[PDB]
Amino acid sequence: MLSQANEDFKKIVNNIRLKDTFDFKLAAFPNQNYDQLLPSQIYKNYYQGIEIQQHKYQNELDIKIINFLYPDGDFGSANKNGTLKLSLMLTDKKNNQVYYKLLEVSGFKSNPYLEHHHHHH
Repeated sequence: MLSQANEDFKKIVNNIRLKDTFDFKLAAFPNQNYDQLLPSQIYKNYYQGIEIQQHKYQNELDIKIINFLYPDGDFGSANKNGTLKLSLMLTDKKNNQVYYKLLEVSGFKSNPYLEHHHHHH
């Protein structure tokens, strides 16, 4: 019930989600849906531009997407787990500083038992 504690501030940052906290949009994909767009395809837009639709107390933390990363793994596996790390830089509205936070998200693609594809022998 009403809590502006140090843990809550950081909790807001670690509880940022591409549906709960911000609905994003890619410059080349104006009608994009993160529940179908492939990881490598979304990544192609980080220089072209990304739009942020806010939902949380953004007067406290600024949401800016830097780029899209994997869980320290191969792009091949990326198709089986279908998860990306959203690299966001939270700029202080009250200190003008900047904090970095990776967000482990899913929904793009998922081949759990459908990955046995070989390029060659």
